[PDB]
Amino acid sequence: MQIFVKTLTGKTITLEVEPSDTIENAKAKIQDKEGIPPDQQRLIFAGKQLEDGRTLSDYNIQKESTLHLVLRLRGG
Repeated sequence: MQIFVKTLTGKTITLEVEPSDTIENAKAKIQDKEGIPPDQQRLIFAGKQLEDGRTLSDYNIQKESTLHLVLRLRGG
């Protein structure tokens, strides 16, 4: 399986995940691919602003799903 991640530049990235690993791995993967830190990277797939303790994985993300990559706080 695999998931798609869309950025603010349009370029879509392909991320591979499994129903056993946490979205944490996906975030780290994108960081090593784009060089963006986890602090300036936010994966959205249903909005949910400031959750009480829920995670993106709790949404049971499906395959071939479009993920929204948001950038919080820029350096340049």
